[PDB]
Amino acid sequence: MKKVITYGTFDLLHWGHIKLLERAKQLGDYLVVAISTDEFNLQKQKKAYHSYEHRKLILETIRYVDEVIPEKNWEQKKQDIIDHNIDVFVMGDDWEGKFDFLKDQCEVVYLPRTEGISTTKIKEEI
Amino acid sequence: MKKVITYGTFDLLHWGHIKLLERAKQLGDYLVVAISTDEFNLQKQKKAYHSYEHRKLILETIRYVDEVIPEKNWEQKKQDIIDHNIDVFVMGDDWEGKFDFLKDQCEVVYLPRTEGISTTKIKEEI
Ligand SMILES: Nc1ccn([C@@H]2O[C@H](COP(=O)(O)OP(=O)(O)OP(=O)(O)O)[C@@H](O)[C@H]2O)c(=O)n1
Ligand SMILES: Nc1ccn([C@@H]2O[C@H](COP(=O)(O)OP(=O)(O)OP(=O)(O)O)[C@@H](O)[C@H]2O)c(=O)n1
Repeated sequence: MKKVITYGTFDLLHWGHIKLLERAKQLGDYLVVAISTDEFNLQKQKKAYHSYEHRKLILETIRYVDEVIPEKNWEQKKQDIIDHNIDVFVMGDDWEGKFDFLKDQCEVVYLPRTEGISTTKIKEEI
Repeated sequence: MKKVITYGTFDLLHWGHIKLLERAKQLGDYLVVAISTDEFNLQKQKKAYHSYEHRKLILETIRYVDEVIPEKNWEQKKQDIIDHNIDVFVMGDDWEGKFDFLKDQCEVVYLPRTEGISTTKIKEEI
């Protein structure tokens, strides 16, 4: 079984998020999404409209998502790859090159973001 | 096959929408969701943040949803029930009694809304 992992907040779920999940899932057989907890968001001074419990709840109903785990800090990535036996690590290309140190443990793939949509723009346009 | 139908806008998808979809699906084997088109929304003077195409796209990825059709006007309900061979019609209880005339064609069920969450509150709190 080829396991894939990706990290993010997924606060006001939009089509850009969906396209990412779609493409990440097609890189394996099982997709795990690690999402920022509310404590971690506070550390990043990036408050999410929806709580961790609600963001997880909604993510768990998306066809592409197999499992959702909490992202509590910046450092947990290497152990997650080990703990969950991850074969593919996927991130948006705005992180291009940042996680190349994980390549000795799994395949690292940077997918281009979907243009014209993001959670802050939604908030700014409201 | 017991088919279910429900109508709505499903603009900024939240846990209240998810719980409705979950409960509606458990009333049958197949769930069809009719969502307001942007033209109908203009007619209702209730503009959605996300377009019809993006609202449909996101709804189609929810595990509970089997099919998504366009809701173009207020009068289409009886023909939809005929056209899609609907057995169960589900609406929020805030519509309790408004569609009781469809009872000679199928079962009509009003489910209680989820408290503390709605698309306007999200918009108001942003
Ligand atoms: N238009 C977009 C928006 C997000 N993503 C991807 O979604 C994943 C995580 O989602 P998130 O960061 O929560 O969405 P954003 O809209 O980028 O959130 P924000 O605008 O608040 O930074 C990232 O891999 C990001 O590249 C994407 O591919 N295309
Ligand atoms: N907290 C909520 C919000 C919506 N719904 C149900 O979702 C369906 C349609 O969703 P929608 O009306 O688009 O969501 P709202 O949050 O009610 O959007 P708005 O505040 O603009 O009316 C309705 O049958 C409604 O009862 C619900 O059960 N609980």
